[PDB]
Amino acid sequence: GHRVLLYFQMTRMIDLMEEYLTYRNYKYCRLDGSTKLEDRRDTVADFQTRPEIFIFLLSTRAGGLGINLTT
DNA sequence: TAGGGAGTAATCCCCTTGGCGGTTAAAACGCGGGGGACAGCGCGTACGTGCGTTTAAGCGGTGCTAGAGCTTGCTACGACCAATTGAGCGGCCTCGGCACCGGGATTCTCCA
Ligand code: ALF
Repeated sequence: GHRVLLYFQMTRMIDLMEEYLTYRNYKYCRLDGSTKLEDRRDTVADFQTRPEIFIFLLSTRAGGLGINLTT
């Protein structure tokens, strides 16, 4: 039941990672420096709202600061 | 020895292209007929050809002097730059010019 944050230094890898995560059955969401600011609010609030999501795919720099991911 | 350039990838703002939907106005399609394209014809006059005349353009020659083209000397003036500011650009505001509409009046066409 360990909801989990994955940090990447490369954007192409977090693409490949969700190809793997969609080959498996893992429910995931994504935040990186290309996501637009309202999309960032929504994904952060989505992951922090509903326990259904398993993996937060998460960029090191854009996702590394300021936000709360305490769930 | 160190500073700043080379490499690279993430981050995030700007902006041009493309699609969806409607809807609506302009392009496409039809067809009658008219009148303008155009061929065919007559004349006449106006332009090309030819011949004799003249006129003056072009070539060979002489003489002159203006002025283009070059050298010299110097100082005036525009390039140059450091210090100063105010003219002119970028952003923001608003109101009045002008357009667009509607309906009543005058003009222009075309057929009788
Ligand atoms: F210091 Al933080 F999010 F960790 F502002």
